[PDB]
Amino acid sequence: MIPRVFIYRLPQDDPRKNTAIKLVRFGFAQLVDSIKALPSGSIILDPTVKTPLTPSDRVIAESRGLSLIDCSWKRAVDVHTKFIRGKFIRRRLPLLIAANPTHYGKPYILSTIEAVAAALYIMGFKDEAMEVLRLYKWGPNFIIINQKYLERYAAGDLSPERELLGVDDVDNGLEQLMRVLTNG
Ligand SMILES: C[Se@@+](CC[C@H](N)C(=O)O)C[C@H]1O[C@@H](n2cnc3c(N)ncnc32)[C@H](O)[C@@H]1O
Repeated sequence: MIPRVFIYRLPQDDPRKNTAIKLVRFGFAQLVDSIKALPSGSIILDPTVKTPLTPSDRVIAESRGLSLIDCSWKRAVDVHTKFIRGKFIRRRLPLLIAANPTHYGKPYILSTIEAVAAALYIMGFKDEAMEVLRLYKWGPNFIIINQKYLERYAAGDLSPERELLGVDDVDNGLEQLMRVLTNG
């Protein structure tokens, strides 16, 4: 049974190409009208923090829910750093490769729907993750190209990250991947 997913969306991009709108349209998640309306004590996905999501976070997702902010990647750092404090259990995703047509093959920077599916998979909701990904023709391939990493991540093993990113200093590497989008 899929955990309850809640999304606050910054209405910036055109919604016909936004993956969060599609999640909501099919009932995998529900939109809320503000960040304050997101459930307190829930897991919130947050690419700006250094603490990776682990399988044991499942217990929180089941009981409080899973929250996300949908915005442009150009605004993502500013939004997450300035508007969510204390209210949530903030977790980045472990390092994964994007499968969407825009950023295919590139690390860490995922679409909202890929992030939701990754979170679900890691927390043991593999069937739900696939149901979500099947909303796009390229969706299931996200698990395929990340299969070896996801298997370790779902088993609580984060050792793939340094080899995949190719740096010991993962923190700096992640900060730079996002800096590229912030400044471009
Ligand atoms: C900035 Se949003 C851009 C949406 C895109 N135009 C689309 O239509 O799907 C992607 C959101 O997905 C989650 N997310 C993505 N990657 C990660 C990550 N690596 N760690 C943690 N969370 C991640 C964050 O909630 C993001 O805010």
